[PDB]
This record gives sequence, C-alpha cells and structure tokens, in this order.
Amino acid sequence: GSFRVKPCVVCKVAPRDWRVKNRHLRIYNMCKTCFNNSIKSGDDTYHGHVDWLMYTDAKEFSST
Ligand SMILES: Nc1ncnc2c1ncn2[C@@H]1O[C@H](COP(=O)(O)OP(=O)(O)OP(=O)(O)O)[C@@H](O)[C@H]1O
Ligand SMILES: [Zn+2]
Repeated sequence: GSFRVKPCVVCKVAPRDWRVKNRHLRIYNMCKTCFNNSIKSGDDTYHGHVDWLMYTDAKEFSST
C-alpha cells in the first residue's frame, strides 16, 4: 500500500498538492487547503516543496 512517500499531516486525509515545472514535477509539503491554512496556522513553517526531474529528484525546504 504505502511506500516511502510523505503525505500531509494537518489533514492526513490528503497527499500534498502538486504542480508541473517544465519536464519536472513539483510537490508541496501541505495540501491546497492546509497550505492556505498553513498561512494561518503555519504563518511561516512547514513551507517546503519537492521538484522531480526526468532524471533526478530534488528538495527545496528551508530557503530563507
Ligand atoms: N502548499 C504548499 N506547501 C508548502 N509549501 C509551499 C506550498 N506552496 C508554496 N510553498 C512554498 O512557496 C514556494 C512555492 O511557490 P512556487 O515557486 O511553487 O510558485 P511558482 O510560480 O511555481 O514559482 P515560479 O513563479 O518561479 O514558477 C516554495 O518555496 C514552497 O516552499
Ligand atoms: Zn493537508
């Protein structure tokens, strides 16, 4: 069933919104709902996304 992926937690009912970046796939650390809420609750946390390339995977969390 599950693997090594990491789904949302604020909802635990959703994986994590995703977007497409030129040949690459962009995932988010929080779903669209919790994402907006993250702005509320999170304000400045859990803010992170993962980009997948047609060859390698990447992470872009703590950017500051
Ligand atoms: N739902 C989310 N969950 C967690 N973090 C998010 C979420 N959405 C945005 N972020 C944070 O804000 C940034 C994402 O904004 P994003 O870069 O995807 O807009 P963009 O339009 O795709 O960028 P660009 O304009 O260069 O294409 C990331 O650094 C990420 O950490
Ligand atoms: Zn969520």
